[PDB]
Amino acid sequence: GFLVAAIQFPVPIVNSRKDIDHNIESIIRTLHATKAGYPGVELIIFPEYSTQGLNTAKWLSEEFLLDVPGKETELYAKACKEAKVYGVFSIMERNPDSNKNPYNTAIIIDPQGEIILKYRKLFPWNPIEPWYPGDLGMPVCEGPGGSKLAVCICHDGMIPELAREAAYKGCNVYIRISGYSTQVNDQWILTNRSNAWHNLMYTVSVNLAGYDNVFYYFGEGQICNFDGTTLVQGHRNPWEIVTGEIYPKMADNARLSWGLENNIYNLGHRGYVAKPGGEHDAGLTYIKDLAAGKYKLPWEDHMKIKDGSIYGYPTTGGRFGK
Amino acid sequence: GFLVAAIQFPVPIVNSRKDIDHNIESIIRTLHATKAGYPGVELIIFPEYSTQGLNTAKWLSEEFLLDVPGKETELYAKACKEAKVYGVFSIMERNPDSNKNPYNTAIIIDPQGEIILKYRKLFPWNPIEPWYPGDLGMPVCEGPGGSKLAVCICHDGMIPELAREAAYKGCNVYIRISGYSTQVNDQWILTNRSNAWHNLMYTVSVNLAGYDNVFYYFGEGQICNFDGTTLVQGHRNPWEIVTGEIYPKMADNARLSWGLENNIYNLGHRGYVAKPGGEHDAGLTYIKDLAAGKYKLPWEDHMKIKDGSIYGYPTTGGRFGK
Amino acid sequence: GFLVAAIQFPVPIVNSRKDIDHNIESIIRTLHATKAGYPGVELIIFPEYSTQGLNTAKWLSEEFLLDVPGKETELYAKACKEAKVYGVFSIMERNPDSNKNPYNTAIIIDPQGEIILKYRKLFPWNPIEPWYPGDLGMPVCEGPGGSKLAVCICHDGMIPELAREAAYKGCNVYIRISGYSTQVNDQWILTNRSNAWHNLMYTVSVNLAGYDNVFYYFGEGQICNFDGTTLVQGHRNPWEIVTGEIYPKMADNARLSWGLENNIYNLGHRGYVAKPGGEHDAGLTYIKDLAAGKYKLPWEDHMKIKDGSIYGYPTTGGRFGK
Amino acid sequence: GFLVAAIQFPVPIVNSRKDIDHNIESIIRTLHATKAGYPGVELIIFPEYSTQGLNTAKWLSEEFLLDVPGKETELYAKACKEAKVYGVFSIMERNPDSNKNPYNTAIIIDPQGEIILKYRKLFPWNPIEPWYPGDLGMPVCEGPGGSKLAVCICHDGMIPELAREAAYKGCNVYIRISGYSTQVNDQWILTNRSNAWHNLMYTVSVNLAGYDNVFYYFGEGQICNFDGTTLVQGHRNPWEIVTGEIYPKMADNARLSWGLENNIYNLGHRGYVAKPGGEHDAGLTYIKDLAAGKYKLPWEDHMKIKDGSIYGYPTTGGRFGK
Amino acid sequence: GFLVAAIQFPVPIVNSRKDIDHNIESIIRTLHATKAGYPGVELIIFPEYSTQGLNTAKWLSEEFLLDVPGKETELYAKACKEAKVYGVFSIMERNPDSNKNPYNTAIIIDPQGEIILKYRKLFPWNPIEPWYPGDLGMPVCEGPGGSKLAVCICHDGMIPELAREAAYKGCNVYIRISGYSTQVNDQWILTNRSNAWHNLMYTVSVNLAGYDNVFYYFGEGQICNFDGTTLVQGHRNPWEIVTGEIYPKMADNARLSWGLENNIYNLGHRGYVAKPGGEHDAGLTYIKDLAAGKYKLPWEDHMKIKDGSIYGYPTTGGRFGK
Amino acid sequence: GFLVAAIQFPVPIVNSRKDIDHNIESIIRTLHATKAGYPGVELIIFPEYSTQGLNTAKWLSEEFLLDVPGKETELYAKACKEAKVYGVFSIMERNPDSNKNPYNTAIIIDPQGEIILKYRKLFPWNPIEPWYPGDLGMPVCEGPGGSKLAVCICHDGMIPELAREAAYKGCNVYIRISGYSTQVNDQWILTNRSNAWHNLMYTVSVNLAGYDNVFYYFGEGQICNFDGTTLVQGHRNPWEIVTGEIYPKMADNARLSWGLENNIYNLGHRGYVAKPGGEHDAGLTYIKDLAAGKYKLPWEDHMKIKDGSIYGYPTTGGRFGK
Repeated sequence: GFLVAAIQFPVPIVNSRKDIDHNIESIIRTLHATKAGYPGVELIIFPEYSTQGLNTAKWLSEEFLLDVPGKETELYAKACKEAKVYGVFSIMERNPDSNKNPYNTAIIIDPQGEIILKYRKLFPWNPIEPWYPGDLGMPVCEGPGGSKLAVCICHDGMIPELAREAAYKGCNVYIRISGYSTQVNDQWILTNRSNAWHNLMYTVSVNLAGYDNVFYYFGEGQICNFDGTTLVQGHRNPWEIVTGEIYPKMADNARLSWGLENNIYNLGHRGYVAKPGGEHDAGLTYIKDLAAGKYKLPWEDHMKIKDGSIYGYPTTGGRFGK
Repeated sequence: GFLVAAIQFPVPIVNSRKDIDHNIESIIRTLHATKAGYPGVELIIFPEYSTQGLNTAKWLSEEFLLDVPGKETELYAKACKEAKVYGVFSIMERNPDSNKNPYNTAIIIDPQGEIILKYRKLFPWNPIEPWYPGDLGMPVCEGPGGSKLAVCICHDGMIPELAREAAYKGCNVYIRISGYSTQVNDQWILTNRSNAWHNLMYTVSVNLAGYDNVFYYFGEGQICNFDGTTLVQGHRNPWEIVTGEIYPKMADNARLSWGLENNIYNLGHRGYVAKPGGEHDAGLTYIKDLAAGKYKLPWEDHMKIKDGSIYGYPTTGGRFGK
Repeated sequence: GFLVAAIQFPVPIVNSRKDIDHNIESIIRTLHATKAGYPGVELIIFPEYSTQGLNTAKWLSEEFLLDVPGKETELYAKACKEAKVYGVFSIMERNPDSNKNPYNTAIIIDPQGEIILKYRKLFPWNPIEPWYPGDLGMPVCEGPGGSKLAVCICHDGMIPELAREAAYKGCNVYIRISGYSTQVNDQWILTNRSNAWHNLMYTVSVNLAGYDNVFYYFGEGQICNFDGTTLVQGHRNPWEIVTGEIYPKMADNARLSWGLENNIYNLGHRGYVAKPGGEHDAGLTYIKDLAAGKYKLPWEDHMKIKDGSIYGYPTTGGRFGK
Repeated sequence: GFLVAAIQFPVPIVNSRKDIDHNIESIIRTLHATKAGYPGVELIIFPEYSTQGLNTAKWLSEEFLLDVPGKETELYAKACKEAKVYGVFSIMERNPDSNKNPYNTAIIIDPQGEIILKYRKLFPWNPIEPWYPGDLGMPVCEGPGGSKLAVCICHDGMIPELAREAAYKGCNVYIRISGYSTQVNDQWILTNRSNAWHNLMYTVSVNLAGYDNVFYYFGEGQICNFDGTTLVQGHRNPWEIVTGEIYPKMADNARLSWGLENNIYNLGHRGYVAKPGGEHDAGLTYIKDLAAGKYKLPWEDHMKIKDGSIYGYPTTGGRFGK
Repeated sequence: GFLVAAIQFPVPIVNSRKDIDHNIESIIRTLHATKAGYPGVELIIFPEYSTQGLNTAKWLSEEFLLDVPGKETELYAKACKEAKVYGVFSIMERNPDSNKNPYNTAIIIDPQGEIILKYRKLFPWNPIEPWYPGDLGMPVCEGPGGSKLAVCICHDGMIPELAREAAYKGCNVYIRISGYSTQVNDQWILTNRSNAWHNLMYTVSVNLAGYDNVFYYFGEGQICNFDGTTLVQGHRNPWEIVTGEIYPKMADNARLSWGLENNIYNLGHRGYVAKPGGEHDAGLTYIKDLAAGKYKLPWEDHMKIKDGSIYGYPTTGGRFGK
Repeated sequence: GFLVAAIQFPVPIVNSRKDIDHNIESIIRTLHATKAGYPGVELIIFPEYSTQGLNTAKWLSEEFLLDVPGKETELYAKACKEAKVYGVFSIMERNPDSNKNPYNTAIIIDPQGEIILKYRKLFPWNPIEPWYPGDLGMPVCEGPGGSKLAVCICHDGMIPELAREAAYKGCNVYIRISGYSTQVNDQWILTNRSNAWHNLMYTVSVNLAGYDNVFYYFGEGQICNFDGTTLVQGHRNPWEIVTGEIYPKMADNARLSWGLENNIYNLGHRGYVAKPGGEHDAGLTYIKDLAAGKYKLPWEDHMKIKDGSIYGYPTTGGRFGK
């Protein structure tokens, strides 16, 4: 197995690129301090918004956007290389397409300083969020101790289909980085557990400590076992390092060995006792509709919130904010 | 609103058609007594295996199988008409195709005594259960108090895609009837909550009190709100009637009005704020595979349990256990 | 003893006087139904904003304000006389001084239909609430079963000095009516307990089920014993009636008999065992300051929120929002 | 921020001045052992009665009384200087006025070995306690990491007015030392939380492990955040060191920045939206009465426990015990 | 099944035979009211000291002692016959041997008004209680719904051997009536569970609401299943009626059918699988000693409390306290 | 006091003597790693089945059986000597009598490498277990920090008479080693607490992490105080080391000093206030029957499970498995 660490990082108010640089250096010191304090740690996870903070007046400006990769990711890579750990980082990424809004991005860097996974938030916390819908799917990569890692961001964790997709591609440790998991805290705890159980995989999840120079007790850290049991739940303190031992091969072995608990197999092989191989047609219209690009809820023509003019967003198209 | 009752029904050991008829009369008496005790109740729900019990040496025999509809469902129909309630019942159903095993079936009968929903368990609990995988999809019907009801059976409730399917078809009250959910108890409670939250719908779930003539404290009754909160959690007693008031239109209104919480809408309309209208393709390979009937986990090759041979079931198909 | 009921009343969105009259009829129907359902009940308590709702765009308009007493309170009076109960009601009250904003008012009406207590919210919830600070002090009246009742409103319950004041005037059952206490939920539960314990009195507290036509699971009902123990904690359901038996004389007897636990006596008689009779001056500067109208925190100079300007309220005084 | 430590100190039976000296040396070793084990600790807190034990047959004798300052406090000071920590100590203090009973005293010593705060219990746990009512008010001092410290003793923590007084004078970390917080344990936990929330400050509280050479599991350690959440609650073990990180400036910033949660400001500025500056008259009779030295409860002429002859104390005056 | 009720009865301070007669009438009224309120109830249980209270200055006087049977038990008998219930009552019983102290006695009266069980407290709560150790063993009687009832009193329930004895004689519902179990509350709850589990029987336990004219929230009501699970745990209210359905035959069936769980059988038949029939001698020295009347703890020589001298009781034997 | 450690040891599938040797070496490394990580630890406890695993196809074979003492115990002794700790080990012991089935054995080894306690499971978890009923009684030995140690195995902990026997012989720290304490987990937690309280002693209890190369989250570690409070409850992780400080002399002092709580003394001295010395006859038939070898339950002639032919065991006699 391996030791994982989820950092309840407190980000101060960010007003300039100068503040962004100090923030990056704070993350780096924290990474090193964590390896020093926990000599066995192999994976260190930082929360959503931890690089550039949460300044909604500036976060679409060019000063506030970074490239992935870029000079800042190289600094993170250098840190991961020196500390010899896998690290997970949150970056609001300048869209290579200058016409489009930036992405909300997560990267995993390995102990060699290589970016081995790049994920762009697939379901931007709408209507509040300006981030462009991610186009890299749900990737999975090799991690420490036999792990296959995947990451989702904030609201993404509320979508069980995304956890399934990760697992379907081999993920056995599903990471969630968040930056507003209070006031809907119960549902965050709930889905971290269900994402684990549904797919027989570990979940490791972290929330930002805070962002406003005042309150820094919004942080969360949760590790769930592949049976959905919460193995570790951090107390909520700024700078809290939530740690636990993970055994990816145990999740693998449960997937290989289990019968009654093997729901992920059952999904595509229902009733395999009565019908050799199981029924491969799950019998679900929404799956077929979603595959065909025609998912439509029966009540869609009667909805209220469907565009972001309740705070201020152009939803016809174009580019805005910069 | 409407008042729902979930019955923690105890079934004796079932050795004969005589015992099955006894269960039927006992269920009917319980139905009437519940209506008498709770004059406002509009929906009364009985657990999986409450009609025929769980005699695994006999459960595939003709003596132990019923037709749906048949004389027995007509008895249940008569009871629902007399009490003027909706009732949910479990029947192991003779397969009209004599080359296939029986189904594990649930019905909802209305206060007119008409069967308004027939559901055949899509995900038999394997490798222990020999039931043929269901072929009626996940139907939804009109229920009391503005509800759109759907029923799943036991193990079905572990599959989040199935809860999504019910919701997709309009369900705002998702019923789960269970027979031996204990020892998977934590995961049963968990998924009852996540099924509700993921889909912004109520869940109402019940487990059989027991089945072995000895222990009858396996019963469960759980009502979850559309935010995933457990509203009512039954005490575990044989014959316990777990009740709660349900407001289906409140769930409907959440679905029409909520933004960030509206995960079910977001699934099919990714980022309507940044992308015009939102993207309708996340790039989920498993959805495309499942839709196409080719869902295949990367590790299927090394799995230990892919038929019923561990329980001595034949592995080649056809009707068995007669 | 006497039986108390706290009603988790749901209020629709209120757009008109028509809707207000609807709430009034709904409250009256609920009052009668509660008496019918609980024939022994002697005190029925409705939440803050249950009469007029929480339309912040309209709540300061003449259409949305009532007189106390007026035709509407006479309707409530008639209901209490008919049901033979004490009732607690919330009314946003037109200020007779046209140069001042309306009050946030609570009344208790007796089983004779007489208003026996009128309280104007001493601590409006700022900066969001525009209500004029109350000018009737913290009154106490005779209630059922040997009780001396007092009512505070919402935010008022966060001020321990106010609970002390009610006790000081004889209160042994302290009622708190609330309208949007959620998100301050932990602190609401906490202070309901501390208000009871600090003063050796019961507390009975209720929160509105909801107010926005969508979510009605914000309701709370809490009854605390005079030792601070929560005796009854409601489930959160719209329309839930939270009930409990209260024994006011037991609190009186604790106040007369207890030694170490008698903190309320000790406050004004410090050390009667060492000093003859006890010292009546602890040297509490804030008490002397507050009494003199000069309470001033050392950090007031640097405070960010000291008027309603954040919500766009005028800062110079007088009547606004008409 | 800074690390605090609350020591669940077990005191053996104390029969002589010789025992008192051994006890002092035990406290000192514990202080040093704590700094060694927790290199970052800046504040180490010892419980009530930890210096002289709890021998109610001898505790009024001259052999058992110490001066503050005196040779024993100099030993504590020397320890705090060598370890470079702030320390909090409990001393039963000989009254400089030989006519009067001794005080129950707490001191805070800084890393320079200076006594920077001296507090005498204001509300002696009557009727059991012989200690003279304190005459030093509720002082506040500068502590580590931007803290302003204040201390109360045992029953004092049950009086919210004392927590308010500390806060009013700038306290942002309120310390409570106790020596009998079992059997009324719930109320201790409760008030540590409410004292924190009511005033937007941290509370750090400790109870003596035991005193009778037999049972040493009465110890408690509790750290509460300024929102009233218990951040750390020790398990109850003798010698248990309960630690946590405290961020005084965060409490300060909440006091500066918050609106809805700013109850301490509201107390003296009620309804400041409707009335510029708020109403400075809180409308509370007991505050005015207490300021004028005429606090009188309505039921005072009917009370039982008002003097300490239920165990044995002369309440007319004079000196006794020595 | 049968429905049981445990009454959290409050007793006033008892100063006279007049007060005792008052308690008797109050108990009888409560018995009838319980039957009226719960028409299905077949067993109604009152706490220890509910007849005579807990006046320790008077409790050994002739005025405070009753005969069993006597005129007072005949009153209780009449009530049980009229209500057609089984009732459990507590009576401090005059010892027919004038050279011995009175007994602490419990009776069960049947729906015919016959005393069918008389039990004298085997383990008086020492050193506080002066009752003569009981001499009727642990009797068992036929109760409602296939039950075999046994009663123990207060402190008795702390002795697992006594619960074993009741079971050994056939008991499947073990009743415990208590008078001041608080402050031993955790251990009372604990042993109610272990007594059930150890012996595969239900336990039904009640504690007096209070006894001192001031505090009446000491009441407890607890029903445990034969697996040790708490089925019902009362709220603490004076007059609270704690009810639950009990299925004695289910316990009987567990005892007949269970293997690994059948600890009560295993105790007397060690290893029937390896040794033919099982060994009937574990080599338990304390059992042999206790049987022989020579149970002696290795440390008895150094024990501090072995008589009632701490409470001022005489230590030489005979009748006292008259 | 002293520090104890309970090791949630994960044992892999064991197929040969070669696997047994690797397992022994794993235990030894774990012992050393534990002393290194916890320099103050004096007692390190390994769970049932940790030496030879749980291979029910091979565990009766000569290859799988060890002698006590033997070369393997000498390796454990050498480890305990080098690490200077007391260790507790589980060994399936070859019966010196070749006619009889092997024993399920636990040993305690001291810091000198001497086996100071040897216990053979007295009540073999029947009917599943082949182990011969133990013949060494319930021994007690001197341990670290003033402790008197005793051990029981798995199901033995469900028998309160065995805990009593240990205590009766001086035990003040009662150890339980288990290897299947899930699915009856509640009852394990329950009895660890009751065994402690009933006898005024500490309990320290551990369960095997797992055994099947798949699932290793069955582990448990629980330390209970002599009042029955759980002081430490481990999270369930493979390799988890559950530690706590134990103070045996405190248990001793409670046994010497306590009155109301002294149930272990009361057992053999009931009602000692009324009757000098107490009544030495406990009044219990089962105690006398058990001492005389004639323990017989009233329902014994109607039982089902009484021999192990439900899995496959010759219960007439002889030798089988090898």
